[PDB]
Amino acid sequence: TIARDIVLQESVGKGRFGEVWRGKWRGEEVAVKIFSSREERSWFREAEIFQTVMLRHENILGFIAADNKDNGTWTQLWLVTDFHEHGNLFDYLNRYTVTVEGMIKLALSTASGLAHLHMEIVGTQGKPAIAHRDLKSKNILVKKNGTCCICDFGLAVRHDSATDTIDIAPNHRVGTKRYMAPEVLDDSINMKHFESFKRADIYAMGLVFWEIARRCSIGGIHEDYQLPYYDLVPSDPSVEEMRKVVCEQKLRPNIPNRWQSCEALRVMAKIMRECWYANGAARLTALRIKKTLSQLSQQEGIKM
Repeated sequence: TIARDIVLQESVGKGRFGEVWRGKWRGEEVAVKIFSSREERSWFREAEIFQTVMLRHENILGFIAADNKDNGTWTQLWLVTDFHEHGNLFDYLNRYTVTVEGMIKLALSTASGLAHLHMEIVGTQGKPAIAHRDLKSKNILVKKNGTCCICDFGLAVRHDSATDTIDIAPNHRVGTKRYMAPEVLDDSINMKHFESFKRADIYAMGLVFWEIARRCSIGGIHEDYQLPYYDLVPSDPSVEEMRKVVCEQKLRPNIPNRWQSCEALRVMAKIMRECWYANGAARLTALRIKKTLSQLSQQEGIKM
């Protein structure tokens, strides 16, 4: 219970569901996602995902509390989290270029958060695997230390490895069309196999890594900010437009020939290709991507 101890400052955005405000909790800046009684289901689902035992991780948005005022107003349901002044990765990459170190910090942090989300921990204080289903640069926040954290669990799915039960709402195609994996675009995805969701998140993470790498400046040389497929689909692409490029034409975002000249960009490009296979079962796992980027950061003396 926390809502009565928070002063709402200003609205900062609107999620898939709910409105996000910057607030102050006993002087500390917090983010508050507010929902009306009408979106009780989306509030309830996100609060449930956040309350998962052992989910806390520096690269997953820090949950503080969920509250219900039972007042019948637009401030009835609360989800209170940490506040990150920079906002999202999309805005960050539009404003700034990054150094090789900065790129590795953004990529490794995203992979670390997704590996934690995907990881099944067996025990008493155990953890079920979770898939995001809408990973994109607009759903990643940039912290003051230059690392990322994943947010917006409104479409997330939880697995029960014992009874094969998938906690899913809705049990159909969701997400941002631009970032949908080929198997999602062509309806071949096996919705009863939890691994399918993890594989689709990996494909989307590969597209986010391409967005970051384009902004990696070495001696002032870098690319302008673009969304994946900016050159191949119109703004707000339909499922048909995406299917033609991704499934039929087998196209992926172009990897600049100049990324082969830098070891960090070579490692990033190899990870992207191995996230992008049409065969989802051949893609890398988030844990393996995390450890590849961790080894590179360790050897190069990059500390997080």
